[PDB]
Amino acid sequence: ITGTSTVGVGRGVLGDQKNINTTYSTYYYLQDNTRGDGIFTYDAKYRTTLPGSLWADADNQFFASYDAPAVDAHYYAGVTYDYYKNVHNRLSYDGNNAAIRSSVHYSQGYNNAFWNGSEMVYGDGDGQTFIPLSGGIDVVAHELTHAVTDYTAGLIYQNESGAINEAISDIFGTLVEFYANKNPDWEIGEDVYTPGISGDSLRSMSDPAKYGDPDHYSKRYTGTQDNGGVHINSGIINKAAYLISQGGTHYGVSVVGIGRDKLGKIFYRALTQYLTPTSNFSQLRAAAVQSATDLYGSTSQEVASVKQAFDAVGVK
Ligand SMILES: [Ca+2]
Ligand SMILES: [Ca+2]
Ligand SMILES: [Ca+2]
Ligand SMILES: [Ca+2]
Ligand SMILES: [Zn+2]
Repeated sequence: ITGTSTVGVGRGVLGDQKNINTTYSTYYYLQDNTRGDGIFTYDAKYRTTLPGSLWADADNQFFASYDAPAVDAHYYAGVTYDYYKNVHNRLSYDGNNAAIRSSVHYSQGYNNAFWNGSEMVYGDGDGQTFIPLSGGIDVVAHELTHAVTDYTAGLIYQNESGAINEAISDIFGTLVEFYANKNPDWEIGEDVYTPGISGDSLRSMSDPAKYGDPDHYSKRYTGTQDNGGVHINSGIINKAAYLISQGGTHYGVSVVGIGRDKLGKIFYRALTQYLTPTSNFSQLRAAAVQSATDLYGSTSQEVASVKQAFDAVGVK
């Protein structure tokens, strides 16, 4: 919509107060004109017809519980935008400041969130397994990273390339959580998962096996469920990225950690320069090694750590 850029205030899903960039034209809309060609948040109104209506508010105050998921979708989209721009010099998901669009209140009791090829979509959860999914910065950045992958490597969403596509989203979703720096960790979705249970999440990068995911290639899932295990086998790559950043000994193989910033650089470079739609795990290892070599040199600690991390998870 055409109007003036304004600044509203509201509460997110977890009761935290924040400012949001809005646009004024009769109503105050969730339209942030300060980043690229806009960040736009819509109301799906418990339906599945997308995008729904551009979110409109009478007074620029967003404190109703109905407002909360839209507050977070809009705000965390802006944080993720800032991360890619400030850290990777990437403008929006296509690298050309494409508008970022999100719809919240999708369906009824919908325990999931996803990128549909054109926009972000968040359920409200059923209140037991999930609360509104946009309350998790790692969930928002996970899903926006799928848009990044779709415009770069284009990793096919099946089998090994699919598990890479998943891992990449877990990695950058986690690096975005650390960038925003509110209770960061190496688990996925903990802020919005199971409000009755402390300390759990959907997935762990530091210990995939915690939730039944493989942490070594010899444990890969080779069946047909979950598109050949894209959310299951990502554990192998998640563990490798955790090792590259943090270090550790995993099945007897020791890895020297190089930290989050370097992990982010190496994997962003692999994603955007080396990976292709059909890349398998072994080709990921070569891309990450070539990335680390470009960035730090072939004799570097960084290259040696990438090789050790992939050895530790059984990927040659
Ligand atoms: Ca209001
Ligand atoms: Ca956290
Ligand atoms: Ca997390
Ligand atoms: Ca929980
Ligand atoms: Zn995903």
